[PDB]
Amino acid sequence: TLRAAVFDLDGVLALPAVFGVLGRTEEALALPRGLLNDAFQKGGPEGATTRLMKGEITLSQWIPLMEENCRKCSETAKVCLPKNFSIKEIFDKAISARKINRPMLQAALMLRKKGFTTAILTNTWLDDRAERDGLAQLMCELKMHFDFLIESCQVGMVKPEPQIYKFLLDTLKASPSEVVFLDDIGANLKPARDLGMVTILVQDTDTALKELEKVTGIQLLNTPAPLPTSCNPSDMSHGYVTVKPRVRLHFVELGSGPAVCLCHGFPESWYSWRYQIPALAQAGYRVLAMDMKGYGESSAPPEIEEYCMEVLCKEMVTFLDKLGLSQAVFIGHDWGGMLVWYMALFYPERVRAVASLNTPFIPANPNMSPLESIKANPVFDYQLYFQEPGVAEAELEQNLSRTFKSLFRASDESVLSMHKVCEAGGLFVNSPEEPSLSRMVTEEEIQFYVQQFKKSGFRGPLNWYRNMERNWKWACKSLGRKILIPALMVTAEKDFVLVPQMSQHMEDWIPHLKRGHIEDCGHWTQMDKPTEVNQILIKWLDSDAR
Amino acid sequence: TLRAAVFDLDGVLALPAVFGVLGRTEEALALPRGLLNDAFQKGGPEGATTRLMKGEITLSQWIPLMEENCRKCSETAKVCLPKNFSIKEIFDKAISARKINRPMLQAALMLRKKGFTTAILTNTWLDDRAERDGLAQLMCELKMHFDFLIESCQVGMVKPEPQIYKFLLDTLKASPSEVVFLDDIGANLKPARDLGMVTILVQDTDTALKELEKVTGIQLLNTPAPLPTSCNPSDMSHGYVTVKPRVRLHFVELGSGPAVCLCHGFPESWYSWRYQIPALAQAGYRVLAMDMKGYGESSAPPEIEEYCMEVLCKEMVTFLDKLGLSQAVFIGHDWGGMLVWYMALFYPERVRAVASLNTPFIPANPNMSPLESIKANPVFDYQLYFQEPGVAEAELEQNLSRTFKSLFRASDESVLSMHKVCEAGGLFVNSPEEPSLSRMVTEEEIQFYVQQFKKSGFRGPLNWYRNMERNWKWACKSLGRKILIPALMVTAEKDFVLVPQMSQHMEDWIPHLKRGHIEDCGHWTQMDKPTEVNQILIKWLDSDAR
Ligand SMILES: Cc1ccc2c(c1)SCC(=O)N2
Ligand SMILES: Cc1ccc2c(c1)SCC(=O)N2
Repeated sequence: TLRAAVFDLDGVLALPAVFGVLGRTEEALALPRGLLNDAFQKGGPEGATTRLMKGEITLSQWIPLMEENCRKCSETAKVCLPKNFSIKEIFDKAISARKINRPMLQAALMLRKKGFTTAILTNTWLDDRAERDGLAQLMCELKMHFDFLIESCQVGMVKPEPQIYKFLLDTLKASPSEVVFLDDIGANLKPARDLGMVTILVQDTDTALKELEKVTGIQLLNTPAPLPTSCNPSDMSHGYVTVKPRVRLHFVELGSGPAVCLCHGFPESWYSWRYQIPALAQAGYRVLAMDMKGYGESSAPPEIEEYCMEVLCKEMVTFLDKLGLSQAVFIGHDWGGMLVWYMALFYPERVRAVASLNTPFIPANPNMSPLESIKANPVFDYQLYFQEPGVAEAELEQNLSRTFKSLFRASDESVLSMHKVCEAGGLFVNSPEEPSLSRMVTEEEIQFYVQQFKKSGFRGPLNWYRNMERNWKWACKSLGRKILIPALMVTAEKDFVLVPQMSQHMEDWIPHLKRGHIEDCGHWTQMDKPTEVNQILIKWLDSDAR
Repeated sequence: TLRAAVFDLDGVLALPAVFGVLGRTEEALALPRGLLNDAFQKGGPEGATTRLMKGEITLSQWIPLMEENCRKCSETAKVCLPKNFSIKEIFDKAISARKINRPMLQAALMLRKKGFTTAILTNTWLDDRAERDGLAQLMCELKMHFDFLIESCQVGMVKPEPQIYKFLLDTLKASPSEVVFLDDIGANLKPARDLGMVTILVQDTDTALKELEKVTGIQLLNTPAPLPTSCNPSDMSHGYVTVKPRVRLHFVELGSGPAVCLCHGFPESWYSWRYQIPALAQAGYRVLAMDMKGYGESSAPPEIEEYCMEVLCKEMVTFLDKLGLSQAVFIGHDWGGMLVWYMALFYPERVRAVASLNTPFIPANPNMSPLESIKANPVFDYQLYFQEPGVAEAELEQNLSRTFKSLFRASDESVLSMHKVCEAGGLFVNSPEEPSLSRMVTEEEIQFYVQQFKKSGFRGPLNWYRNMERNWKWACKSLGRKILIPALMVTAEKDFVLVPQMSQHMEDWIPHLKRGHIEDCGHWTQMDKPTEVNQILIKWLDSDAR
């Protein structure tokens, strides 16, 4: 019975194969068929290419050796190589054109999700070319999805030498009959078969995956669309910045490029952005996913006034100062979305661009008390229930697992009616003791939130709602301003509190506002519709924040 | 007696003043004298500029109001504004041309170093222009050097209104006679004087500083060249990455731009790069200053083999993987310098560029044992003393303050002769019990190293020297390679162990090697000659790593 799957890189996990560009070049330049492929393999196990593949020499040292082999091959074939013939140019173009074979990667992801140990076994080189970063990026993206990456140039062994196969088996800690081995080179497949491994000769991906699903008994072809890559908290880089004597802010950091600061809502975590963090980093951004003040590993002082927007915004500016960032793009959801609009209004020089999920920008009404304003909308009743210190803390902290399971539900699963909460005497008074698990979350993800909230509970988080008057007075100072930096508003069709229509007048304050809209999406945008959030945010970042 | 100094931004800490470009524009366009300056101040306290300076409106909203004022002023003066007249272009150019007034900043730094509370008090605006990042960067650099930054647009008060002066005094927690106030606008200086503050009208910097040093009694002009900005550990962003189950790596992070990974030597810390971190970040780089394995907040497993180059390099690759970085420029010193050459040889695709301070690249000799090789050079005797587990730990851990004070000394201060250490029976056997403090370090900096080493001591650090055979076998695999990625070798004239001549054959292995050389510099390069290290590294990064 199979428990391990091994994939080659060239022509398997990455296409078009770098091999076959030698063939493609021969055709375009009308060179004798196989001339370049022959110069490539010249000298066989003692040749320059084997030395390269074993890590004896680097790719830049190999280039002139390949050029000498091409000359010797053309001389024997009694032909001439063109005037501007360059091995470097040919290989630069082939490497740059080779991209991840997405359905092969998805199949490897599914097998690993089912308990398989997965590995990449590849004949590759030490890349010291000026354009090596492209291949470094491809390898980084691919490797994270596998248990092991075995590279010929690092192990000093090459396929089809029998030793690399014994080395593979030793690293997998598996007997050969327990292994599926996928390769596009028949000669490299032979020693694995000889050892008793299941082998698949990959020509076209679909046929290879049909063979792969038949032998494993796992559906790999025609599957439902997978969710984006999530985060394993223990595999993240965790950052900590003291913004003032008693306040430290924690964040998770991934990627390179323009800084993108993600600001969660209530009662959430940096982890609410788990589906966005890998996607935004892969899109070419340096992601900083915060634990907002009062949450997770960030400090949670008890005083109400520590959570007014003016103080929270000043602390986020200090956070940027201490990290040495002149700007960040700020993306927020729920309370985080309110904070990001205030960052845009009060600190535009520090905000590269601003985006909000669900939370609209509604200017303060200077002729009405914020308390009156909340009372005017029945769906805001939960905010009145949150006012009295201790009442909501008691209900939310009583049973953490029940709190998160009752809250984190898709539009067609909810049991919480945020209107008439005060009258009912609680958020969960008509909710079960043991809620069913929403299709949006796993038991493990719920337990992560439970563990995070065991540190500080709900006082700090609820305090975000307890500064209405203070926030109103501060917001009134901005009533003559417009938001003129790049801005995105993302509405969720089925958020029954932060309804899309509440955003209808935003263009009066943000004339250049761009929009996104997610159908069949509830309040928990990031986890409800992660694929669609990622598509909207990446498209907007690439056009407006780059 | 004075205890606080307050500086204006425009025309004081930053030059040329944005004011006076209105005058400069009038002259270049042959407009009536003062036309632009009049449109700028139109309506006085009720005018558009005061509204801008109080934060009522943003700079982008103010631009067309200034354009309307210019039209009204030209109409009254019976003149016409040119065809391509643009307030936006004029202000973009003026803001971009304004740079920090370095001697004014140095004077503020010296006063603060002497116990003064320093502040910037400025009439400024909320900048939402597409090019706002330039001013955001300038403000970030300046603000870090002061106790307070008071901006008119954030406080809703403007100079010369008497309220902003009372607000200044309240924030300084000082009586007016205790305050020096420097401004380039005489009208803005008047309320401070009226309150009893010492005031200086800044026209040219030299005269202003003569006035400033006369009134404070502190030398500010003609001073010795200051050291670069250092790091306060508690003000840094601290990052933590688990690279394998029992190993976490700690780093300090500052700046945006290409990742630059700094790798310290023995027995050091991320803090040994304290003078480089702010300078490299200000130069446009994202600095990652490591605590190498075995040090500070990084894990220190006891096993010797956890510290061989192959494992240390694999862990640094995993560190990059977990942070989502396809590459970093690697800069190392002493053992860190040896590691960075090995990163360049084994993982060129992950190394953007490589630089070493003091440590030369010497290929492994496959015909001589590494033990024999160390024995051949008398200055390497300390490495033999470090071999026996427990001997050097006992001597180095006996008195931490004595260890760091004996080690960290300039070339003209040393008491340690690294030849005949085994014979003498120790590194400090002819060193005092209470060494004098080197001119390179403060007591506080020594105590930081003492506190860091209290966690794990010297086992992990000494283990870096205990893998000679393992490192030799691994290095022999790279004997057919050349380092062909961008590389810099920095020699220190007076390092008597890592002598400059030991680097003489490096071009045979690194043909495109660039060099730097520091005269009158001992082993502790970064702290011995920080200004010169910063100049060499920034020049090289900007030409070879950008
Ligand atoms: C805290 C919170 C705020 C708004 C919400 C929810 C929860 S779920 C129900 C919903 O649609 N909106
Ligand atoms: C650990 C260490 C290595 C080399 C050194 C020193 C210290 S100080 C004396 C010197 O010049 N070289």
